[PDB]
Amino acid sequence: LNIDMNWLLGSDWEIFPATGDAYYAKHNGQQLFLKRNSSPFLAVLSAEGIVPKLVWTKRMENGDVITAQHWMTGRELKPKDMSGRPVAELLRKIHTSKALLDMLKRLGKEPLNPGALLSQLKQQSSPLIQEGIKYLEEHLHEVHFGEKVVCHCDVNHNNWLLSEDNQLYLIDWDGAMIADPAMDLGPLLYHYVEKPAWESWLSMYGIELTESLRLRMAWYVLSETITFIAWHKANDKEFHDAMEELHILMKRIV
Ligand SMILES: Nc1ncnc2c1ncn2[C@@H]1O[C@H](COP(=O)(O)OP(=O)(O)NP(=O)(O)O)[C@@H](O)[C@H]1O
Repeated sequence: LNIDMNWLLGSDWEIFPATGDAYYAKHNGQQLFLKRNSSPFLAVLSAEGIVPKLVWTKRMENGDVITAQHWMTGRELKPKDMSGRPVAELLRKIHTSKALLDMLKRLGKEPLNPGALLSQLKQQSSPLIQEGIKYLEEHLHEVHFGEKVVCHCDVNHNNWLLSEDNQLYLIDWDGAMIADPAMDLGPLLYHYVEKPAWESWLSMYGIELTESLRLRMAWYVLSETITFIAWHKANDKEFHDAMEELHILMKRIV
């Protein structure tokens, strides 16, 4: 059976799908990671060293942007790995990159405000859910922050890559939003770092564990958990497991 993949280059290259439009490509000992219609964001991710660096780009006759990247050799990070200095430093580099911020803006991205976000929580809802949305409305007064930055928004450990060359990368940048840094820092510390270590983690990151941070973080991790159960209402398997994860999260925040 033919594989619908003849937009290409060189017949001496193995090509097969590998998230998104991801195909690998092999010839001699050179592997590439190829993507169809990637965002102009990718150029800045490569220049900043966040993802494996670009190798070439070709604009198709239709106008498809085909990009080749170094194919990284290594492994995903395990949850045990998420407390290392390198994870905190790379996340700090994303959160302070004015060049990444500049691209997202040029691409027409809304600064993401907890106001409009809490409104989007339209869920249909168990009793624990009702008390959850209470906590979010009765703390909106304290979840403000003026300096919005690039956030990746799915900082799950499987999106972190580690190379045999001692390079660390963070990938999958479709949910990139302009938002409060807490929107990433919260889910990361809550899920993978024991709270006696939070202040030392944030010191590697380069941020003091202030009291607006404790509230902002708890707000968005709770907000994240509720918007995830919401999603499984369209499925019915991980919906009954998220609730148990929300139950524990609720206990930690009074
Ligand atoms: N430039 C890249 N962008 C995104 N993901 C990449 C990139 N390069 C590699 N990957 C991912 O990294 C993994 C490939 O690393 P690799 O070490 O070859 O895989 P492995 O399963 O750990 N070992 P192997 O089974 O022998 O191929 C896959 O998850 C790829 O999707």
